[PDB]
Amino acid sequence: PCPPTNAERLHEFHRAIGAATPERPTPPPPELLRLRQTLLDEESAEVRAEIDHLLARQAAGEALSAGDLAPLAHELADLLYVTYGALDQLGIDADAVFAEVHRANLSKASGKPEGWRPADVRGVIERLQHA
Amino acid sequence: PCPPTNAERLHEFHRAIGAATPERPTPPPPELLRLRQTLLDEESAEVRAEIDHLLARQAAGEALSAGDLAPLAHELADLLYVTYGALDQLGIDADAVFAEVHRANLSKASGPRRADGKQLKPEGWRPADVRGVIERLQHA
Ligand SMILES: O=c1ccn([C@H]2C[C@H](O)[C@@H](COP(=O)(O)NP(=O)(O)OP(=O)(O)O)O2)c(=O)[nH]1
Ligand SMILES: [Mg+2]
Ligand SMILES: [Mg+2]
Ligand SMILES: [Mg+2]
Repeated sequence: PCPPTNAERLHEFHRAIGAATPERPTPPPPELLRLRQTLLDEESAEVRAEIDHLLARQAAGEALSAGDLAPLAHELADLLYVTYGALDQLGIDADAVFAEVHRANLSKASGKPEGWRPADVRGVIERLQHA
Repeated sequence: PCPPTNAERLHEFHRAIGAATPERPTPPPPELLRLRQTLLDEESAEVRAEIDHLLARQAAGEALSAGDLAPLAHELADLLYVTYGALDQLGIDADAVFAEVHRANLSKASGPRRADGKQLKPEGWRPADVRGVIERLQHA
């Protein structure tokens, strides 16, 4: 009926490979955070490589097609994957946090407007521990 | 009637700031590539800073509560925001690309693990075909 969100996809992935994936916000052991840092560094370095390749081809006068974006699109999705993966392994619903960051950002795009409240992610962590 | 995805939220944001973005994959100018990279680096460094700080408190012997995770969760959401931001400015359906990367990643389940926990690829694993997703999106 409705496809899963990318965050729920990460929960399915971690369940399938036997990786920790708690239901509610859970303080992690150091080994988890180190790995999440390592995955983030690997995939952001691959994103950077594809942007450089595209910049170099443009500098040599190449006319990029839509097909030429496939490697960059692949790596930006890998970055999403490891970014969602960090939140999932922390037991933190990424959609709930994103929805609050988006509400703040979108709200700030009016006028910094009157009564603008920044993102309250701590309050999101609280509401997530009671559901 | 399916609720909005986070990729669809970025299209709403870019529209609301009048920088509205293409609906189909669209090669970008160089300045747009360099701008997205800057935003990636800035939020990546903010995420790296929060990870280092939680690791430093744990190393120091301090016990994290769930509420201690909010600065890191916040920066991880920011990094999603500018990563989805880049795909939207390229006219590329992030959800369509992600679904194909996800399919490829589920097939890794029988493979070994690296010492640090990273899932590695089983024998005969086949990569995602994101070129196929771009071609699909481009000819919609
Ligand atoms: O433990 C893992 C392993 C992989 N992944 C996902 C993230 C990303 O979608 C992809 C990255 O895994 P690899 O680094 O093994 N493959 P990649 O496509 O990045 O090729 P390479 O790293 O060799 O350039 O698999 C996880 O989420 N957790
Ligand atoms: Mg990799
Ligand atoms: Mg990659
Ligand atoms: Mg930030």
